[PDB]
Amino acid sequence: GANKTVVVTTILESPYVMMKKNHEMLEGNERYEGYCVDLAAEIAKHCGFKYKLTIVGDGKYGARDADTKIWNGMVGELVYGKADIAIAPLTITLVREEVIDFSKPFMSLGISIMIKKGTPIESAEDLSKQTEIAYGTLDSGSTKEFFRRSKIAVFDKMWTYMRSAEPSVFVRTTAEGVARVRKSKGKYAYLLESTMNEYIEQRKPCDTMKVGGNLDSKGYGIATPKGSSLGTPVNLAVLKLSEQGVLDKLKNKWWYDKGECGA
Amino acid sequence: GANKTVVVTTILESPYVMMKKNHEMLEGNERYEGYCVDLAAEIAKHCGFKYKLTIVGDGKYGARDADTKIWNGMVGELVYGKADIAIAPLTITLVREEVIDFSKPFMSLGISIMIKKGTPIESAEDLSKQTEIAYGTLDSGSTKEFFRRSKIAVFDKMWTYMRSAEPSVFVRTTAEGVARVRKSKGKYAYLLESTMNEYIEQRKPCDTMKVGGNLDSKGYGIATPKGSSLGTPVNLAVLKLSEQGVLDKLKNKWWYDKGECGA
Ligand SMILES: CN(C)CCNC(=O)c1c(NC(=O)Cn2nc(C(F)(F)F)c3c2CCCC3)sc2c1CCCC2
Ligand SMILES: N[C@@H](CCC(=O)O)C(=O)O
Ligand SMILES: N[C@@H](CCC(=O)O)C(=O)O
Repeated sequence: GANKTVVVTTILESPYVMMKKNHEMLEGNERYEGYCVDLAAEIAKHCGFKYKLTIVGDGKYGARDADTKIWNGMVGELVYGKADIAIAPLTITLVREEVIDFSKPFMSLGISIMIKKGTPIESAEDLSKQTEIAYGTLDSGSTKEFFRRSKIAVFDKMWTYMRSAEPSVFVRTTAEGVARVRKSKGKYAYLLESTMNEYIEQRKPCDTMKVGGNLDSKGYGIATPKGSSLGTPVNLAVLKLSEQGVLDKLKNKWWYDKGECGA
Repeated sequence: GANKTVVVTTILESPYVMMKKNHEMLEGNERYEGYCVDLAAEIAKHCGFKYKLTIVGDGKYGARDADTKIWNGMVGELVYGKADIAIAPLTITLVREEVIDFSKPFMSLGISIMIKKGTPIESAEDLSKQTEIAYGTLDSGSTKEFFRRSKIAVFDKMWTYMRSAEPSVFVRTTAEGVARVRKSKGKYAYLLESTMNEYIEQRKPCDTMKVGGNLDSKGYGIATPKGSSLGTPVNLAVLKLSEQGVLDKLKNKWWYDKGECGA
């Protein structure tokens, strides 16, 4: 019956969703800026809904605990009825597609390698054949799972190393992985999605680089709880925004117009 | 009730589906080879179905006639109940998504420019600012529609020219667009999807090139008639094949392992 305010789950991840410098001065949706802030606004406009942005409580993307089988992160928020829609850099994966609905992708990505500039690494193959430079991934998302599940020898070799490396190569947020790259003197490499990698490469201090090709190819989709009547209009909206070049415009705005490291 | 042989519609388009050299010697599905032949086999295996490959009668992707409102091509074949599934380089678009179901993409692409080697053209912007080199697109697919619908000035300028150009810049098949590039002495440029462009670039006589960036970003999806119970298992199969690197393997097989123009 009565339309209600749509509860949007998302995550603080640059440049998708960030607190404005002056957020303490602001209320509600106006506290945040970014690619997914703009995208939420476009989708809401095209679908005729009022919405509230909320940051996922546990600060995670979404993984199911192997013992409890409880979903955390934004996925768990959709699954347990805490949010109506996730509008974030949330990777489309088989295990997630089984439990939530995903629009067609609104952005493509692959897993990629971030280095401190001058690091003697060009590929995953380079990483796997050496021990001097540590490397790891984010917890509780699609990248860690990629390695954990991979039957490809190079990626199996990598996973075998990372899962038992000491101290831990895994980080809780993208910002911590980036900080580790910068602070580790070339002795840590970070495995993260190319979208995130390419953003950070254009931010001061301009000391990191994306090296080599992407290890996989895939995309982010807008997720809804399974069978939600939001799914259909939201998917049509993503296709429309795609076809109008709105998605390209937003990407240019937040990646390259914001570039700090040159033209 | 009783499972039946799934009727697959597809299109003869290199290197997705081609007649084997010795096809007259062969029967059924064995007449054809290609990326979508292999993909049909993987999907069928993962979904537990028997299938028949058939080439779309009219040799078109799919467009709705503005007066009759009748769909042609593979789309029309799904819509009118002539085929159960399309497994082809069929672009996910808003207008098609409204009338058929699409899996998540199994391959990404954008619109791109093919030139005869040495043609003084580097971008769509170059094409739009000149009259010496003609350019056009395929009929009855997503590329023509991109230009017809675009509010972006460069692409509106292009569309204005192409729709009234004499003789016609439009072609009935990819092979005819390619032949026109090769046979036109640098005086014709072809707008086609990057996947197709990149394949042809690696085929003898090795006289064409992809120039500049892609004009858009999108993907091919496996299409089913709207509400078909095939859609769910097929989508899960595409994600699984993606995540196993089967899609990457097939792309390498048909594009680059088949390369004729060097390493
Ligand atoms: C193994 N590889 C060869 C296959 C790669 N595979 C893909 O192309 C692919 C994706 N490709 C894209 O998202 C590219 N894309 N597609 C669209 C669409 F709407 F038309 F579908 C859009 C984009 C990016 C921009 C927005 C609109 S997402 C995704 C996959 C594999 C399964 C996991 C999720
Ligand atoms: N986009 C990823 C998070 C980042 C990563 O795993 O690298 C996900 O949805 O899990
Ligand atoms: N993949 C396109 C056909 C080729 C093109 O338009 O360039 C479609 O599904 O319509």
